[PDB]
Amino acid sequence: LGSEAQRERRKRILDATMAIASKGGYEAVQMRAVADRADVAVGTLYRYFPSKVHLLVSALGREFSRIDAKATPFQRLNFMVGKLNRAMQRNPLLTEAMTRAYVFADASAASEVDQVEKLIDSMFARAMANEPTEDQYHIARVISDVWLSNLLAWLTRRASATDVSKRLDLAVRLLIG
Amino acid sequence: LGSEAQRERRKRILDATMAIASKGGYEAVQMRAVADRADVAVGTLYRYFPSKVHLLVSALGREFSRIDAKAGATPFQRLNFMVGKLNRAMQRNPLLTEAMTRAYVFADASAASEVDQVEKLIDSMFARAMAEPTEDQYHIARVISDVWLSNLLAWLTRRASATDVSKRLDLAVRLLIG
DNA sequence: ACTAGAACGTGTTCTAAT
DNA sequence: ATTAGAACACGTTCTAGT
Repeated sequence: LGSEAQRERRKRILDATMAIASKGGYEAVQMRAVADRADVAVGTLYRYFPSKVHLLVSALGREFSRIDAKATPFQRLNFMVGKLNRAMQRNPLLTEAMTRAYVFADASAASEVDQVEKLIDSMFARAMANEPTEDQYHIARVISDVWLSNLLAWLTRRASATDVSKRLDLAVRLLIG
Repeated sequence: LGSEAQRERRKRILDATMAIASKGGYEAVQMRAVADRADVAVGTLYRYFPSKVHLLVSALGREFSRIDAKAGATPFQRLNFMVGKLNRAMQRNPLLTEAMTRAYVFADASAASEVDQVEKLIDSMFARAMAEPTEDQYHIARVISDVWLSNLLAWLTRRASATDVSKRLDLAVRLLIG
């Protein structure tokens, strides 16, 4: 949990982190900069987040939970996949920071990276049924795998956004056949 | 291409990368150590490979090429065979897998041509396993590659066991073939 | 516990000298 | 084009003070 002061500090830290990530991407999210923008000390920043990976991944978790607050299965899956497709193109640098930290994480951040993962799959399952079944969760997991792979292909400028939408529609079509 | 001594320098660099990564993993393959083991200066190492990511992904491409130089009844059984080879080699040298895989996913646009070079190969290996593969077999192969990378990351992060990865990959295979 | 600043490790670049 | 090494940039840790 934590006190109100600690909650304020944390919020300021993650807000600064997502700001600098937005303007400059992963390499711009520097710990001295994130600490300076949140008006914290660096040792405070590392007290609240043990590594840069933990920081960006926790920001990704907060953002995806916030997005979690607010027809045919291919239609609802196309709606979610298009929402996250346009959301990927919305801020490419922020997506670069959060995604790259998500995949570069080591075992020390496993728990964090797991939560995010388990939540995202959950959304993909909640976007297929208005409670889901077992097979819906499985297809959701495979879909999320293809979305991560194609997201990495786009962020590294080896696949266009049209290519991402095409290959993920190919994945959903391959699963719903 | 380069001179003959330049080719030998590149090979020695990549062999040093493979050895250090095998013995210690991603944090162990350090540029000074790689340069010293390869008997080159760090500036030379950076002339041959512009970044640590380019270095490790290049070793990855070399390895998967040598594997390309070298399987069942159903394409279900052939796909399961290649998946099993990938799992067994994965646990065979987990620190080398951690090094090259984390360099692969952490990679930059600077190394796009490298990351694209490996991916298209691994896809070409999953497709040619099911096969002259169809375009449908190629799309299935690509989805399989994606779930294999996801579960590979989960296993290297100690958030999935080997049996979890095997179960999820076979599950994906059944969801894709039938 | 928060702040300020020093300091250490490692990826990456720069210098001097061939 | 290569080498030995210094120097720089950023993640990370540690010390002293409030």
